Amino acid sequence: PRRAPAFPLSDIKAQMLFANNIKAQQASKRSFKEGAIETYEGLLSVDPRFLSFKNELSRYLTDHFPANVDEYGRVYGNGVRTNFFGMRHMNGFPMIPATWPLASNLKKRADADLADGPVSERDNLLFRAAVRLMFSDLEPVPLKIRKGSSTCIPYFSNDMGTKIEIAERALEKAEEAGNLMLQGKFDDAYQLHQMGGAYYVVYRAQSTDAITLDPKTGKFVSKDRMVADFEYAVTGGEQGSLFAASKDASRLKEQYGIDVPDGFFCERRRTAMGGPFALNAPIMAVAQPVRNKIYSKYAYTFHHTTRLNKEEKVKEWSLCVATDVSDHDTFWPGWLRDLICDELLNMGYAPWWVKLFETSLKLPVYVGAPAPEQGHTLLGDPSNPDLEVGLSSGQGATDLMGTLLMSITYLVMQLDHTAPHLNSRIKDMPSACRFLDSYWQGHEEIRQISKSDDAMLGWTKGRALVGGHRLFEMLKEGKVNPSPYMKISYEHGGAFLGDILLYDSRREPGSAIFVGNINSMLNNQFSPEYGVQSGVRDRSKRKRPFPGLAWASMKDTYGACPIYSDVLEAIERCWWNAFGESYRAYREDMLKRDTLELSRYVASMARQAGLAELTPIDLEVLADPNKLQYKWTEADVSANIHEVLMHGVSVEKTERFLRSVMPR
Ligand SMILES: [Mg+2]
Repeated sequence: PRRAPAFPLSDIKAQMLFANNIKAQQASKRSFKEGAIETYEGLLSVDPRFLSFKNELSRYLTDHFPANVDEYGRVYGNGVRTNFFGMRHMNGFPMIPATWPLASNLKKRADADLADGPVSERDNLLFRAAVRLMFSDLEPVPLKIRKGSSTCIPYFSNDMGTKIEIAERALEKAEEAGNLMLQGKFDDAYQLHQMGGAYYVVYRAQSTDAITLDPKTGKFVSKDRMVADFEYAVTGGEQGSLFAASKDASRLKEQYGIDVPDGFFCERRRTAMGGPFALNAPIMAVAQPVRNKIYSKYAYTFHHTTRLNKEEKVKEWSLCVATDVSDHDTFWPGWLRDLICDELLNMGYAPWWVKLFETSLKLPVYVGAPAPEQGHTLLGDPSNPDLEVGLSSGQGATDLMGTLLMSITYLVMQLDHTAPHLNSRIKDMPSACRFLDSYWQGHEEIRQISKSDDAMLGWTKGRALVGGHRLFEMLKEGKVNPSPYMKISYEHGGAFLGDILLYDSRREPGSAIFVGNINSMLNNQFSPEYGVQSGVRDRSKRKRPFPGLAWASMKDTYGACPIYSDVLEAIERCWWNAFGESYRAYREDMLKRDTLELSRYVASMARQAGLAELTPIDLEVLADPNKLQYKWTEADVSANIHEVLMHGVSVEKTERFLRSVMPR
């Protein structure tokens, strides 16, 4: 069914992937790298005290606060979803090997019984109606760029100035580029404007993963994580093998002389890709407006901020079902990519822009180092984008693509299993648009609050309600997959976008509340993904600019968790036995310190002023900028804080740009 070409770094096709500069050349040869993460200025994640602290706290919390999750996966009581062993990993040390990314997922979908394309005309109308509601009345906006950020594949530059340049030149030439593509001149478009090429794979860590304490042996066991080797990846699973990567860790001892206490492991690594900025810029100029519209006009189902921005919605429902989807990104269907491009064309949209968009979701992938001595290889031929890897993490609109699939998948799941009486409202595009529009505004008996693969499906009073309870029981039996498009089930310990839905004895949304997941605070504070980077001066270009500020917002964020205080105590205690020190004291100092420094950045903060006029979200963000990529967005944060992390291209230039792509 097609092996997918593969080229080594020495091949010319791989070489054209990196400009003739130092960073690019080094990015193409970066070999496997491993090392203890600097959890806080001065403390290494593998510091024997810290590990010790981790052992005591992970066992104490597990033992004093076992999880309260009923069989329908609702959490109640203490608000704990599972044990606390997740923190038992030697952070900056990965499982081995990381997976190779699958070149084609068509077979993965088939063997999992997911469909080829819409299974019925209704579904086809819906997916399509979504594209119309989402791409119709866009308003230009400044193109925003993250300060840390790399241009990726062609130049691997991080200088804002150069980024602004590339972006602007990209909005000017985006059109000759897409036309060259429309005639199949991918190489030209890439050589002349750096649009095309490949995504650059980088393996990111998942600091915490899931460890189990076997009672039969009293020894811990990690959740096996399957990964594909080269053969497996280039043949879509037809050949090669799929296996469990080793999270062992014991090797850290012979290799680095590092002490690995019992029951600690290498953290899992998930593939992540950076696309070529020249191609993403044309795409982000469309995606930011689209986000804007769906967070405004359809704010009901798509825009979420505070734990209470959520309860307001879930509280009205008579039955809330919290879903979970398996492997969202690698199962995401190319046929949806094609359906979407098709609709956009039908609605107007410059065909050169659509060509650009389709191509960004089919680009080759270049892998750096999934493991020691392994592959610096290009999967896919840039001359003819062919990959069907299913949704790249660095494509300009990953969140949009995922939200659009799914949002509709849940709808279909609701219409299919509970509201057949709604089917007659979807007869043609107009009625579909009219229905979907009504549905996302929360005006129907079936509702939804969702973001990519995280959702909360809802039912008010009505005919749909009795079905719904069936859907739910269907999910609890886990025997039949409820959708034709993605493998869906219920989340064991339902939560939406960080927050857990805490149910009382009643077991009904109406009397349930949304609290913060205490487990998260733990992950955040004792297993960050990245170290604090004292190495970099400009704290804005640091993965974790002001780790200290989190303390100023903990309360607001995790306060309602039933065990909040008990946890802070366990920490103070366990921390004391490992450092003869006071965490808190430790944290307050860090708070003062970053608070003070923060002021050198917010050019509007009276030098030694305080955190006075800042959002709890502002704090969490300045302490951890990812989140601006998966929880919140530009408008959720104050503007004074925004400039500290972002910079942009003139609204003027995007507007000129949008005019030429927009239908009207
Ligand atoms: Mg969830």
